[PDB]
Amino acid sequence: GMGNIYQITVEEKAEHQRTLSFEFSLHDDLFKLLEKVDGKMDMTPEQTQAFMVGLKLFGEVMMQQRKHPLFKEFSAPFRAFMMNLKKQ
Amino acid sequence: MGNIYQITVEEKAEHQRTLSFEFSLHDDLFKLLEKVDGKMDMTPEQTQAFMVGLKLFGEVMMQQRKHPLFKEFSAPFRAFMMNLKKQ
Repeated sequence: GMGNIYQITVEEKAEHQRTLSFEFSLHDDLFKLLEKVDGKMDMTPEQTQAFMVGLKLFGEVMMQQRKHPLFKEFSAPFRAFMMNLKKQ
Repeated sequence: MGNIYQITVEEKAEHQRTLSFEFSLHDDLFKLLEKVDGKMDMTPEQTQAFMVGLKLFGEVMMQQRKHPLFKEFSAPFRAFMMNLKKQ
């Protein structure tokens, strides 16, 4: 769908307390998707949230880099995985 | 006992909703980003989104290894992880 722009920040809790921050666009409304799958995945809310954030982040990059040989061969099993998740 | 991180996602437009949570990885996420930096044919934002997304998703999969949603995806996902290390 429509591109939605997010800022993603990751900070180390311990040791050096290093941080990274980057802007990223997803073609789904992530917060609406999180409400929708909430309690549908047969996992805890923490797991559901991390899994969905992680999947949309790496899945979007593969959509942008479709022709990359890192991803051409994985596009089939990944799509099958996505289709099974959407049946939930 | 692994590295703890806090991830925040903030909508830039709309109601500017935010979410924040913690996760733990065995590997050093920042050292990992440094290694794959500009050595994937991707932009910096893609590399970061890719590595962060992949490690987050992989962590939940390792916690939920026998889960029906993940069981069949494990062989393909392991081959993918292995092939990434060769890149």
